[PDB]
Amino acid sequence: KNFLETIEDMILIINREGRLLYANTAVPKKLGYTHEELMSMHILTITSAGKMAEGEKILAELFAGKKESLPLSLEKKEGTSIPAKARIWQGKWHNEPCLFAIIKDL
Amino acid sequence: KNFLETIEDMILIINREGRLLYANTAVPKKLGYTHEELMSMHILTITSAGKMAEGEKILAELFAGKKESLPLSLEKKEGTSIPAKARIWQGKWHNEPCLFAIIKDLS
Repeated sequence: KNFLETIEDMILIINREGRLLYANTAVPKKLGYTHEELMSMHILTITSAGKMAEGEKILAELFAGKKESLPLSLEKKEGTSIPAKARIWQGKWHNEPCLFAIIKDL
Repeated sequence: KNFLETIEDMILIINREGRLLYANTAVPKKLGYTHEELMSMHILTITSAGKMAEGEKILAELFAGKKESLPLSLEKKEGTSIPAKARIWQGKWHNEPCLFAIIKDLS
């Protein structure tokens, strides 16, 4: 519960459409964005801001199983990207398929 | 959370003493042990059955921050072991330092 809130690494619950169903204290902190904002943004905006189609294909793959991990570049509200690595797990949110991701800032 | 329960990989939350604060259906299911049983057991009983001392040291390092992942041999109630890979994160349950682990069955 208020648990994940205690992990230093960034954590996100993402739905099949790329929407953030959850994020913890760390994502806003490291990205400059706000919990209010993040909860309304699309994951592709933070990651494939330039390559929407590219990112969508990958997201689709993360939902299949093809990959469990991948490197990322997180553009902050500031504009500058921070390199990172994402570890993802499949789970369910409200009985609908979602991705559980624990991301490490490199 | 009720969420974690929905991940096929084994997730445990274990304290400084090696006790199992939390575990998901995945653990009982894959290890052949029960949640009741599981809550009383010590992590080393599952990871280091014949080597408590070397197992007690690794656990020591894990909290120190030494490693972020290590391979494992999970011993099933059956008595048999399964190769696993565990990724760990340092969290805190309510108040005290503990380890958050997501374990992949490497079968």
